[PDB]
Amino acid sequence: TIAIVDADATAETRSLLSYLDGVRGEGILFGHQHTTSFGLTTGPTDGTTSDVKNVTGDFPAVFGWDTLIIEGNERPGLAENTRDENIALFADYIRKADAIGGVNTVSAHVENFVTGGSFYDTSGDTLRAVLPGGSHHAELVAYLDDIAELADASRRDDGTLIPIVFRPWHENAGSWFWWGAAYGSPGEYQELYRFTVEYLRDVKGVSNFLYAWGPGGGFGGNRDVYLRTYPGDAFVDVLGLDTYDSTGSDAFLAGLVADLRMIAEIADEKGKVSAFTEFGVSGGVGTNGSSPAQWFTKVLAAIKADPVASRNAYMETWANFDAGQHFVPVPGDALLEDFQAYAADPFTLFASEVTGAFDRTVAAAPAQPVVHIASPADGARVASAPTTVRVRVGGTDVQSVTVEVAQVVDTLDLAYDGALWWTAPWSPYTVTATATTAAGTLDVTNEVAAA
Ligand SMILES: OC[C@H]1O[C@@H](O[C@H]2[C@H](O)[C@H](O)[C@H](O[C@H]3[C@H](O)[C@H](O)[C@H](O)O[C@@H]3CO)O[C@@H]2CO)[C@@H](O)[C@@H](O)[C@@H]1O
Ligand SMILES: C[As](C)(=O)[O-]
Repeated sequence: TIAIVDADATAETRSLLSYLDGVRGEGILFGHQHTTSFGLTTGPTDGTTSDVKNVTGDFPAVFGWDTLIIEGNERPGLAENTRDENIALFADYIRKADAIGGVNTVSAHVENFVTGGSFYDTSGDTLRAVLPGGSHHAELVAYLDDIAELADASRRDDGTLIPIVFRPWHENAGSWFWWGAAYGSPGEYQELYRFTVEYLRDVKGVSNFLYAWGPGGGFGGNRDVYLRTYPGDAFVDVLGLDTYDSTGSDAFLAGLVADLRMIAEIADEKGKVSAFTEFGVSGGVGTNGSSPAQWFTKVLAAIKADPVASRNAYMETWANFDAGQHFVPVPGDALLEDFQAYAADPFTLFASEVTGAFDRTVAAAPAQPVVHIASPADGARVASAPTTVRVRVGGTDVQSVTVEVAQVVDTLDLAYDGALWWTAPWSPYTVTATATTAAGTLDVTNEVAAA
């Protein structure tokens, strides 16, 4: 019995969460983004060749992907293709990866619905326009639906659902993405993540997803800051950390070891998994990147040297798009030899070293009851116009749900919308939801503001 966000996950899925946690401290799986769809020594990709495979002799233990594929921006996705065809290619690649014997992970550099721009376009107030009751909520819904398609298409020839570690809205601590810190409060972010998990799990029925959350990096091991964004235990399976450096300095390494041992502790206390979700030399290790001396081994040495910092399930460096930008060395790059040294290290696990990750027999503890106010989210500013207060109570049968706007200015009696939320009209500081549930009385409080 293990704690998994989706209490109804498939056998293999639960098996993976079980594997990923047991592996911590024993060996770290090396992952590579677009490892068989983007290469420099492979030639035209097709989902079977990989630069890692060509320089190290084995595929990474983890294959990384991104929703950009569906968008048609990252192969095998193609601009021409309809999203429905790209989804088919993505699933095919996910199949070949699993066939190779690897573990699949997926990130989402979601397009800026509001402006038509990319994830790097941080204008349009897209974060808030996408949240429950948002002016572009439907767009996000539509996007998540395509993600549900992908979840379902990811099956073995026997029809068995391939487990996928979903890592949505990453690095929100920074502001280089429209869903970052400068565009929403910790609370607004949380509702964004939570609605994501609930829509896919509860509304779409996905059952082969382990949800991952990684705010960023460079926390100096500060639990407080790190967690400020945490969606909460009933929404996260994997606690991540994203950190790139290009100095190999001891200072860098010290900080990295601090963040790694932190997430590891939080993970242990919470009975969840922790991993180095993203890592690598800044700007890559190619033409436009940098070749810090023995960077790869210096980092491994740093990770192993610490008993706690090493209790992280995997570490994935980024894509090998081209010469200027690629994170895994190829003939000609200075770090090529060091990266091989790192691969040959007994502590780094690769595809062929992965065994007993899906055939395990584990039970998912019962989903824990939870209740949050989807709107208005915590730390959000409320408009004078009438708005709908929506509460979500999960993991138990709800008899009733009440809300109290204090400052007590109002008292609302909510009603289930038959699909996800308990709602009610509110024509405007403290919104407190109380739900009389089968698991007892659950209450929650969001704090907002008028204009
Ligand atoms: O423009 C045509 C060119 O597009 C390439 O694919 C792009 C992606 O569409 C996307 O822009 C991606 O963004 C990267 C970003 O550059 C950086 O690496 C960041 O760390 O991660 C994001 C996404 O993971 O960059 C790639 C390539 O740079 C590809 O389809 C080319 O074949 C095509 O000609
Ligand atoms: C490589 As990135 C933009 O996901 O940190």
